[PDB]
Amino acid sequence: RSPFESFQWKSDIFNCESTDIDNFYLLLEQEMTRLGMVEKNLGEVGKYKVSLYQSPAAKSGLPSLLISAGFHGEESAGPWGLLHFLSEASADLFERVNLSLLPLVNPTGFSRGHRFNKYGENPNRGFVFENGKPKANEHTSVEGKLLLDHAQLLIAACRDGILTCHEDVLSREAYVYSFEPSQVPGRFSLDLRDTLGGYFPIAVDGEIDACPVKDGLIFNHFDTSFEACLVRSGARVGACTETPALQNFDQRVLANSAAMTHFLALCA
Ligand SMILES: [Zn+2]
Repeated sequence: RSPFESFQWKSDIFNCESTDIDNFYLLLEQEMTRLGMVEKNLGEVGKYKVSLYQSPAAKSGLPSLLISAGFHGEESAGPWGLLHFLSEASADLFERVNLSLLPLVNPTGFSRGHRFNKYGENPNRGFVFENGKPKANEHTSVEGKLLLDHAQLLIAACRDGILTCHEDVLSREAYVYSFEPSQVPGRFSLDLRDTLGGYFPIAVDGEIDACPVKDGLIFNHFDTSFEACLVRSGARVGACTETPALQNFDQRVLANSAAMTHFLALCA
């Protein structure tokens, strides 16, 4: 499917269109302000800021975990899923974890309902790991460059876990890419897979790219994506969940919220 094809859904959970970025930010601000989270602006893309939000007064006894969403503008259940999750959270959460968020990496694609940003770039690629260091290549987008410029901040934010919430518009079946320092998947991988399995049928088999999925899982597959790069940079575990964008939008929002919840429980 074309990376400029526009996808839009109605959510009765939020009573709005999935591309309603103005409403998205209004609720995001309210939830961030209620939680006491600190904004760290990384830069701008087409008039929108791309910001990292962080829980205040991080403690070294707690794990530092990063949840990111909205690298691809048509995968809007990720960002709205994050809003859902936050609406159900209290500042008490920050006693269990040092949470950092990238709630919407690709705002220009998100307001248009399409995968690429409005400049025809793919914000989720071009993160190469060379000479023991994260680096850009010719595919790194404006957003990726902003993320790479803050590589040290982001590695620190996700040393104990990186979850990125994606969606697959070509799929009716859920699946998850995971990274664990093991030849075989463990509870981390299997629990996320099962959480999605509670909302959707699972990608029992096939291949996404040259990558085989078995029982909803793609394990330790390294590419030039933000997640793989951060895991190579030192993120102890990583997961990129894929909810199926051919299913009901609010189910995806709830699935994305459940996965974030489970991710935090598994890593805390
Ligand atoms: Zn994606």
